[PDB]
Amino acid sequence: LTREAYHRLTPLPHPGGRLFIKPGARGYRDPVHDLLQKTVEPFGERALDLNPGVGWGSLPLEGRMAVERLETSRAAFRCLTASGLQARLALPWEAAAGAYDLVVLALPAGRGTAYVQASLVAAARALRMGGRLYLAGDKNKGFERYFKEARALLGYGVVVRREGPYRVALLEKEKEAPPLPSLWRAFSARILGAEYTFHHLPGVFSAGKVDPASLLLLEALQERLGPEGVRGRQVLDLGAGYGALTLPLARMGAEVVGVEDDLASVLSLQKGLEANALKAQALHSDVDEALTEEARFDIIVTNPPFHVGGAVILDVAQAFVNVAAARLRPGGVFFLVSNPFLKYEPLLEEKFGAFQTLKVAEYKVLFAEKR
Ligand SMILES: C[S@@+](CC[C@H](N)C(=O)[O-])C[C@H]1O[C@@H](n2cnc3c(N)ncnc32)[C@H](O)[C@@H]1O
Repeated sequence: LTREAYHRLTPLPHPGGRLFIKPGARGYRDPVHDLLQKTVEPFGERALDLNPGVGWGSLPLEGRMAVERLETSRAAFRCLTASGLQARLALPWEAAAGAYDLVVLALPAGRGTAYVQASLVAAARALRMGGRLYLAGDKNKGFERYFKEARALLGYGVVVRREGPYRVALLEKEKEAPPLPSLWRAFSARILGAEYTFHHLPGVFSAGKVDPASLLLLEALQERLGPEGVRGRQVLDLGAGYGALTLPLARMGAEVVGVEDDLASVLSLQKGLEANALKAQALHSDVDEALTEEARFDIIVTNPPFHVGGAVILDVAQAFVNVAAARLRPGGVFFLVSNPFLKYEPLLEEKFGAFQTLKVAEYKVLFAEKR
């Protein structure tokens, strides 16, 4: 896709209306959300959707109930807003307690057990006594385990729709919700001779340890540019996460801007910067959406997202490369790290004209220079 195509919001028809989608936004052609859309019915007056994506799953409630939506993805919030659907940039556990009659939760299984648990408890806390939860998921991705936990938190629960491995259950709050679990985790790492303490919320990439690919990128970067090669330079970190690249580059004296689509990750980066007495801009952004049109950089770095066991480069990851080429000044440089067999080489050749391979073992570090 072109940059404009990546960032474009496209409305698709459904009976009575339209819904905006875009590349990089969850909840489109997603069987879990599709099953919710076929199943959810109004109950009471106030509903809360804790993982809406583009908003298809809970859409049947719109215009029949008051619906609030809490969403961590900037890309998804762009879509919801374009669709005229009320939505807030918010973590699931930021939901008001005891304020809702109905909650809708497509299980965020891809973000892991702790994130799902925090979402389940947030759902339980959000409901008034006697309120109900629509819980949807995939038996291949923890549905039975998470449904069992929801039943323990809430009370009576029953499957109300099934299609292949996909499930929607309906549950009733019959008991008091517990307190939120502890959400913050910290760990310390020595990177290129300096000590860092990273801080993060549930669901982030590489919780609890610095990703070996990210370390490899930093090693290749310091080898290529020197320990002083980053000082005073403007750096863009595409997909900054909790700051595995951002913090060291800041410490090395770069002027760093991190862009990150996931709110939980943005807050994680902010806490790490503070705890380590480092300054950088930690932006909640769908790729470079938060940047001015004119912003350019001397160095761009990325450990892009990837589909686990996938063989195909993700739309977001392809956009990272396109944006990198467009956002570099003449003579600026790009570092990208990936799994060894992802086909980034032709993409770099197309957007930059040439590329180099700085490292290749467990991961490959690719390099390109803006002409
Ligand atoms: C492989 S992780 C790397 C995180 C961090 N830079 C590191 O090296 O540990 C890729 C990051 O890209 C982020 N991401 C996914 N889609 C994005 C998008 N549309 N815009 C910006 N960041 C995105 C993810 O949430 C994740 O934090």
